[PDB]
Amino acid sequence: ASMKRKGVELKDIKRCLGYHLDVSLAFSEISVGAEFNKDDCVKRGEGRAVNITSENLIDDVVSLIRGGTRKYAFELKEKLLRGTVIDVTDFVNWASSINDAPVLISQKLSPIYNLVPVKMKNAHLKKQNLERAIEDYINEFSVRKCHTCQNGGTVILMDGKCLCACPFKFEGIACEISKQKISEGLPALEFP
Amino acid sequence: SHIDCRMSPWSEWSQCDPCLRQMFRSRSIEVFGQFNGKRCTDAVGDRRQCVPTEPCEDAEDDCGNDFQCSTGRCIKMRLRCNGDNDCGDFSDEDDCESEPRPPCRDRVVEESELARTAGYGINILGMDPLSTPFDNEFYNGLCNRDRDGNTLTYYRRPWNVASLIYETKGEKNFRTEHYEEQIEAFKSIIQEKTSNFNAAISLKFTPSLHGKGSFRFSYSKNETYQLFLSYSSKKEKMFLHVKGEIHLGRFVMRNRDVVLTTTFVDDIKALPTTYEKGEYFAFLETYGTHYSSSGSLGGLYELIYVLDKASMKRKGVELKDIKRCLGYHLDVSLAFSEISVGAEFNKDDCVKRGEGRAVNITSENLIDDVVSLIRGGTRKYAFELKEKLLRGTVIDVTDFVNWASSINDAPVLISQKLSPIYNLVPVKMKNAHLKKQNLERAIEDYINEFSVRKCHTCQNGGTVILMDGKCLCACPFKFEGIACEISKQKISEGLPALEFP
Ligand SMILES: *[C@@H]1O[C@H](CO)[C@@H](O[C@@H]2O[C@H](CO)[C@@H](O)[C@H](O)[C@H]2NC(C)=O)[C@H](O)[C@H]1NC(C)=O
Ligand SMILES: *[C@@H]1O[C@H](CO)[C@@H](O[C@@H]2O[C@H](CO)[C@@H](O)[C@H](O)[C@H]2NC(C)=O)[C@H](O)[C@H]1NC(C)=O
Ligand SMILES: *[C@@H]1O[C@H](CO)[C@@H](O)[C@H](O)[C@H]1NC(C)=O
Ligand SMILES: *[C@@H]1O[C@H](CO)[C@@H](O)[C@H](O)[C@H]1NC(C)=O
Repeated sequence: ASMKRKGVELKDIKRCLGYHLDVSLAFSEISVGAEFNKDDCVKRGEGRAVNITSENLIDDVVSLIRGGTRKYAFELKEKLLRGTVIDVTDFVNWASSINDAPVLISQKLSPIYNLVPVKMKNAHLKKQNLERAIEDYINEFSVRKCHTCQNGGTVILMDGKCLCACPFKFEGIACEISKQKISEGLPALEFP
Repeated sequence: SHIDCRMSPWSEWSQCDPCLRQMFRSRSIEVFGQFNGKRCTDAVGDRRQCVPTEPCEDAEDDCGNDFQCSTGRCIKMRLRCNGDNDCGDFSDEDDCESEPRPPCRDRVVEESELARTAGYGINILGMDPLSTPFDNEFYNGLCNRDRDGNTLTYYRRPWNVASLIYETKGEKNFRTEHYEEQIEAFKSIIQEKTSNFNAAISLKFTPSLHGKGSFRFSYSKNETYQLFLSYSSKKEKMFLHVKGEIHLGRFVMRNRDVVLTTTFVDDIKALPTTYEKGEYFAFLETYGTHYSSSGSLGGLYELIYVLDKASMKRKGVELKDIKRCLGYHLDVSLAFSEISVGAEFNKDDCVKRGEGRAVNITSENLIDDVVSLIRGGTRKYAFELKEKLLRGTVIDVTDFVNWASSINDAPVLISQKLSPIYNLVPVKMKNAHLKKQNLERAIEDYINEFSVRKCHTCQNGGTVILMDGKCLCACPFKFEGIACEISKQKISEGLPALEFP
């Protein structure tokens, strides 16, 4: 983001006045003269300039990886992040490493109370009891019951701490302070 | 301010405990001291020997069920000579008349340096978690397989630990931003004035008689004024924070039906029941305030640094010039028949004025703050990552694998689910219930007794901390140190006075 604003003002005024008075009177042997001249000029000047530039930049990078042995996994991570040169053997090493140690990708889900063994002591009543328990668990505490953050900050819940992820252009906790304050300008005369 | 510690409110002597043989002279903490004055770490509590007067008939029987151990615990159903280590190395295996029947035939390696030590006593007002307040080696019956992990190896899960996962979760974030501010102002003012005057009059008379006279007068004046003013200021700010964690494993301690260690059991057995805050405050610092219901082995690292820029420029120029001049001419000539009279008077006077003023003042301010931290793994591979991360700009591929292996060798807590201690006390004990509510009141009085809430507030919004009595306040970046009194930003001083010598 960038912003540029320019304003220039110039003012000049000149005003002048001119006056001439001449009177001459003549007797037979009498002579009278008079000469009055007036001159006055006035000049005015004013100048104004405004030059204000503003620029804003925002960058966010995130990345993650998982699976395989610790040696071959992070060897791919170091060369992937701003490496720009991917190898042919490192991917085969990563494949062998993840063959040695895989991890979950996609998971189809199923409730636990359907897994309880049948024809047990009190299987059925315990089944519906654990169903009510899991319902009360999933509807008891979550982001739904916590408080909403500011500026549309996505609220998370990490073991009691009900923090909210604030957007990029905004500052941290509680999303209160903006972090973008319109530049302040004071054209006042310096005191000392 | 040399703030002293008003920290001696004394209480009355309570009744002597006959079984414990201790007295309860009580006390309380009131004032810490926010400034560099007298530090006061005086602990609350006092003990005294007392002659017991009650017969102390209350005692803990040996569970009336089965073979008593050498420390106070009991076999439930199968804690006999079956390779089940509960009390000591050979304490439970003291005498074995039957054959040493192994509990499990498969080869399962013991939990080496892993979450086996799952007990943690983190202090919400203190620091990093504590050690295990309970025994975590005891197991009840048939081995529960833990067929998971990086390599092909089988670990054991104790009966006290309800669950343990080997999920190698890992995430990290990045962020950055930019702020920009600029202002400029130009001003120019000019004035011009000119004044001129004329005055000429002549008089002559001739009707011998003759007369002649002439007056002349002039005037000159101009005053030019000039003004110039300029203003400029620029500001820039950059703030960003990043963090990453390498999760190793997660465990969830079983809440109830929990076995305890001999030392903690002995401490709970030798424990008062008349609300002895003095001994309870010691027990709290000894075994933490509340234990961990679930932890997260691994390690995290994060680096932050901050940038701030400020600039100011002010310019003012003034020029003043004035010229004024005067002119006068007088000439009179008189003529007789043979008589001649003359007169000539001339006057000239000019005046000039000059003045100049200039103002040129530049100011610039910069603020930078950088912080970073790391933990976990062996000391060799951990700080080898730290040196190359800090301003290295070239991350290796092998160093991260070395860090992964190092943190696999030695992990550390990342996320910790919390649980109060008074829920961990064993049930059906001597005075378990009353001791339970007593320790609950004790932990409540601990968490509400001394904290930043009771200390004094700092200045300029300085975040106040408490590090073992010293109630210091973290002052902002643009401000100076302790007590946040001196600003550290003083408006530049300017003196245009004439030099004395
Ligand atoms: C406002 O004034 C600044 C003065 O820095 C202008 O930036 C350029 O500055 C250089 C050197 O100072 C001059 O040689 C250029 O002529 C200036 N550019 C222009 C277009 O005059 C800036 O461009 C001006 N305008 C704004 C909106 O900031
Ligand atoms: C005030 O005066 C200083 C004088 O240093 C100005 O800085 C520049 O200085 C160099 C060498 O001294 C001159 O050649 C430049 O002409 C000066 N700049 C300008 C714009 O005249 C400074 O810029 C002046 N103004 C302020 C606000 O400090
Ligand atoms: C006198 O008159 C002339 C001509 O009008 C003018 O230019 C001048 O300013 C006047 N004043 C003087 C010479 O002081
Ligand atoms: C005003 O007088 C000053 C003094 O020398 C001169 O430099 C300037 O040119 C004069 N201005 C006008 C408009 O006559």
